[PDB]
Amino acid sequence: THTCDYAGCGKTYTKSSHLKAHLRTHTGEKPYHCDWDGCGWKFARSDELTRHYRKHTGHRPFQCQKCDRAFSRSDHLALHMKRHF
DNA sequence: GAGGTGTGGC
DNA sequence: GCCACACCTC
Ligand SMILES: [Zn+2]
Ligand SMILES: [Zn+2]
Ligand SMILES: [Zn+2]
Repeated sequence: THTCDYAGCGKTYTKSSHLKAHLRTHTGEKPYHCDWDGCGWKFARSDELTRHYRKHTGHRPFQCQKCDRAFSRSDHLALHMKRHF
């Protein structure tokens, strides 16, 4: 399958796209750049940039349907939702 | 909550 | 490659 060949790392992935992303941990490549005025943050993964942009926007797409609380990530909500039952 | 990351449908 | 789920660790 898709093995990392950097300095005997050996980590293996199921898709080449996963391997490509993992290789950035060795190269320091960060292709996803925040465009927020004044911010120069960059990230190795698109979804990391999405998390960063929500720091700028305060956007909380995941509203709990049993109380007022909202969250930036679905896993945060899923954990909270357990406390309603 | 936040960061890091393995994953898979499309 | 995009995107978001899901899990671990702090
Ligand atoms: Zn590697
Ligand atoms: Zn930014
Ligand atoms: Zn709630």
